[PDB]
Parts: sequence; structure tokens; C-alpha cells
Amino acid sequence: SKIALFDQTLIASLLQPKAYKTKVKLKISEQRNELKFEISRSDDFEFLFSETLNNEKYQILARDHDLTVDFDAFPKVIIQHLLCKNTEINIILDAEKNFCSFIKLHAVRGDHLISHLLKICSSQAVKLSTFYKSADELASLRQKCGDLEKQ
Amino acid sequence: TSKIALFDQTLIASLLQPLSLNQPDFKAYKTKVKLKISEQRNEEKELKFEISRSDDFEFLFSETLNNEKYQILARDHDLTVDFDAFPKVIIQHLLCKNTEINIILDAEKNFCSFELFSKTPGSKGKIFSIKLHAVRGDHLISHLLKICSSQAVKLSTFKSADELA
Repeated sequence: SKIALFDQTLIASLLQPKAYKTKVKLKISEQRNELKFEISRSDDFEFLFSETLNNEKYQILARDHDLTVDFDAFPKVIIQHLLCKNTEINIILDAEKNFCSFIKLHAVRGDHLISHLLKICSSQAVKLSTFYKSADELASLRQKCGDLEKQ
Repeated sequence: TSKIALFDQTLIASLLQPLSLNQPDFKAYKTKVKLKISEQRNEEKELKFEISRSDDFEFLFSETLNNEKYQILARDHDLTVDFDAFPKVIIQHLLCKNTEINIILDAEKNFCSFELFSKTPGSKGKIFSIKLHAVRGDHLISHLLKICSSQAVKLSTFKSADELA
């Protein structure tokens, strides 16, 4: 009930009235009524902005930026823009950090932010499953260094 | 702030919970649960119970008692002790080796019953039980971020075998 169309880490310019280039993960997906844009940062856990486009909402966005392209072919076109070297991504935040212009994205809070943070916690958890014998194995090799320092 | 910690420690608790929403029968295992009892003010005095688990990030239950809410709990568990003394009595029970903590979760993990049971002979046994609710929103966000930022300092201490050689 959610299909990823694009999921990748880009270099974006981040303005907030300071400006700095940062790595931003952009995820474009397709889902049922019941198109979604999600941006997040690996260096900032709380930073999370989204927007969900429906046919009606899209018609306004298509009028504003003079897009003749329909709702089904719009993600296909943006996906191709994201591939081009000449494409720039600029993200400008408001004073209250409630919104950001990428399309106007809103700050993701509550349950969606909880899902995001849990995914980080559980990914950072597999970090302890691989790295647990690290400090212990370092002793056997560091002892081998001093014993080989003589030769 | 107004919030004062009266008890903040890791205990061994018995955790009973249904196997799932479609299997009511219980599964039980002893686990390490961090219990925090704190005094605060909201408008008079309030007492807050918070439980969490280091092995389960989403596991976060609380309850805030006020004078009125406490009178019901005391009536229910036949506590003659007043609201100011109630945490003092709980803390003395938690000092005793014969004290048992039992946490029974519902199938949906929405609530849980936290029980303090004294195995000392002559005791009433069940000292009390308080119904704790699953913490969501901003408080859970603060909790989950603290874990993320704690697991982050894990990368600051981590040059990967110092280039092996």
C-alpha cells in the first residue's frame, strides 16, 4: 500500500533565516487514496519533512510551475530531473521550522516521527550486533605489535 | 525544574504479556526494567511512575497520580498511608530483597499493570498495583531521541582496528 519510486541521498543547499550544503535523503513513493515526498538527514534525527500530493493538490502545483505533464507522468519527469547533473536541490525552512520549501513540505511529528526515530534506533542496534568483539580483539593484535616492535 | 526524582534505578521485573492480539494466553520472562518515581507540580503535588527497557526502545509506560487519584488507589489496595508518605513506603519496599515487581501488559501494549509484591512473611503481600499507560507523542519522541543520541556517542568512541595493521 506504498511503492518507492525514488529513494536516494542528494547534496542540497539548506537555508534558514544560515546557508550550508548538507546530505539529504529524498524518498518519492506511490500509495493508495485511503504521491509522497519525504526528506530526512542522517546527521539530524529530528529533521523530517513531507508532503502528499493528490490529483486536486497536483493541479495547483502543475498550474504554479506550468507543468503540462499529468499526475501519473509527474514522478517520472521529476525522477529524470534528479538524474541530471544540472539539477539543484534547495531546501528553505521557516522561523518556527513548521514548513520547508523543496513543493511545500511540512514538519513530520507524532507517529510518523516516532516510526522514523525507531527505524534509526533499530538500525543503530544492528551496529552493536556486528561491533561487540571490536575492543576485545584489539588487545590480541596490539600485543602482537609490541612483540614485533623489537624486530 | 519542578520535577524531583525520588527513585531512579534498574530492577528485575517479571513480564507477563499475551502471545499476540489473536492469542490471549501468557508468556512470562524476567527482564531488567528502569523505574523512575518523581515528584512534580501541576495546576498541587503529583507523583509520576515511569518504566522503560534498555532492550526495547518503544517500551515506555507512565502514570501520574494526584491526591484524588491516589485516594482511589489507596482504597483499592487498603493503604492507610497518605499521599506524601506513599512514595516513601514504596521506596522502602523496593530496598528489600524479598520485594517482587510484576508487569502485566495487555495484548495491544496500550496499558500495563505494575505490581509491587512483598515476599516477607507477615506482609499483606500485594502492596499495590498501578495501571500505567503507553507513552506516545512528545515524551516518546524525547525518549527515542535520547537513545539515538546515546547510540551516536557510540560512533565518536569508534578508527576501525586503527587501519588493521
